[PDB]
Amino acid sequence: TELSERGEKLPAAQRRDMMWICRDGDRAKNHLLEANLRLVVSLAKRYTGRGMAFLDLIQEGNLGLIRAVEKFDYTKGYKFSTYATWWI
DNA sequence: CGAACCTGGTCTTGACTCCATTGCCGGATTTGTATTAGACTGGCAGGGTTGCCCCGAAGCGGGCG
Repeated sequence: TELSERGEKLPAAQRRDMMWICRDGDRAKNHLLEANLRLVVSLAKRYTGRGMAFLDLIQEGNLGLIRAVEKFDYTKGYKFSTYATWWI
């Protein structure tokens, strides 16, 4: 995005693997969200029975899981559920 | 016989009062958003009941290419 405007006609290999990494990041993000959907379901099974329906609670948990996978850090050496339970 | 008078109003001038009406201003309360790092990973859940009728769809016996 920086080198698109006012930038450079990059080499073909550099632009091609730049697009490869740009696709791989979104593939990994979709893979991580689809991995932890089950954790969202297992947490949201207990807030039912009052007011809201079950599937709306599942969807709001999914949105919180989106925020948790956006703000998750790996260098703190903790597991992902430890951080994601707060946001969910 | 005229004449004051006395009193309906008709109206104005000037001072006074008084309360809306914004306008800041300082603070109070109200409302919205962001962030919490050990690990946690696929629901509880509640019932099955009539009678009659119409009609549309699934499936099976039965011949056929």
